[PDB]
Amino acid sequence: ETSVYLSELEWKSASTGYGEIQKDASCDGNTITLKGENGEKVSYDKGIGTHAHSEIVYSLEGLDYYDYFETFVGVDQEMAGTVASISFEVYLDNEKVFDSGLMTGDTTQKHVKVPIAGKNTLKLVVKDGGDSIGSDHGSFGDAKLT
Ligand SMILES: [Ca+2]
Repeated sequence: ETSVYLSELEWKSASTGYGEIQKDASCDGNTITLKGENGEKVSYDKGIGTHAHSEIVYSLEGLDYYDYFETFVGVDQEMAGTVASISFEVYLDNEKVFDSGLMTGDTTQKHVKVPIAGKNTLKLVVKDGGDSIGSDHGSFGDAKLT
C-alpha cells in the first residue's frame, strides 16, 4: 500500500473519554469534519474520531516502509458552537513530535507531518484543554502513514 490509513490498523491500546474510538467517523459517528481556513467545514472520508482524554498507541513494526505520519487535527465540527477545548499531541517512541496547543471549536485545523524513520511506536493524545472533557470531540482527518 502506497499509504496506510490508521483506520486500517489495529492499535496496541486505546482510551477515550466517551464511547468508541471511531474508524473513519467522528466520536459521534458522523463524517469527520474540521474547521477550514476559509471558515467552512472540511470533511474527511478517512480518519480517527475520539474524545479527550484519549491515548491511542500504534505499533509501527512491519510498517517501516513509510516516511511520514500525516493527519489534520482539530475539534470535530459536530461540536461547533460548544465549549470544546482540546489539544493534540503526537509521540514517536518516547518523545513528543507534535503539539497543537489549545484548540477550540473555531480554531482552524492543523496539519501534522512528522518523520517516522527508525521509530517503533506512534502515540496519539487528545487532552482536555485544561477545563473539562465537555464537548472535547477531537478528530484526526486523513490520518495515515505515507
Ligand atoms: Ca475541554
